[PDB]
Amino acid sequence: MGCSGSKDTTNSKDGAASKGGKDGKTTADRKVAWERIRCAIPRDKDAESKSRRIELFKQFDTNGTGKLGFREVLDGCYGILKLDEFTTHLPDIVQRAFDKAKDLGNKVKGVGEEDLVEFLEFRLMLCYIYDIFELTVMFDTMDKDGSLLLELQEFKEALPKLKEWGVDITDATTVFNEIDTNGSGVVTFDEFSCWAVTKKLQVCGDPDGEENGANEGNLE
Repeated sequence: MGCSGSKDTTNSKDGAASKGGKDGKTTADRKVAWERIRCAIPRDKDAESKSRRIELFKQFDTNGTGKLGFREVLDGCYGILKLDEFTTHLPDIVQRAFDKAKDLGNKVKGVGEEDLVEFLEFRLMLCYIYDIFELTVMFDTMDKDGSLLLELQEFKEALPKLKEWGVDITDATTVFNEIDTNGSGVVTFDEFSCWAVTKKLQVCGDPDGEENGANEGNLE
């Protein structure tokens, strides 16, 4: 049934490998890029953050609307921020960030269900990315090399280390089962991290822009 494909390479019933064209990349390259990015992407709504926040916003909002969606946002970075260089295939990274952000936005407070992102939900979105990056770069090292899976091993080591990150999974084993959904025996970065980033977001989602963090001072 047809004959004109000649011959080519072959493989077995599995191929957890990739080919970028004799490129190559590891913590080294991932470290320098994430270093410039991390520096660009805010993480504490500081003076430099507030400004940038408005800058990048006016960017995607070059159409004049104030109500952006996902598709428009995706291409925005995918074409401007160009996060591909560092992370291989990140159209999904922003996808999950845009979705959750919007939803998680109302839940806490209440502004009505919609589908677009506002200056507020936008701030939460960026946070998702920034965090998701810290993890990947923080796991690849405490984990294996050409791998992206997690196991009870890095779990007990990351459980504590994670606590420092900013979140507090408290109960571990119980969570390992929750985040899990394939029923195999392990969890992938994007999954384990999702639980982290999100949490760190619901806890640090506190609208600062003011002065009311630590206590005022000593009493007696």
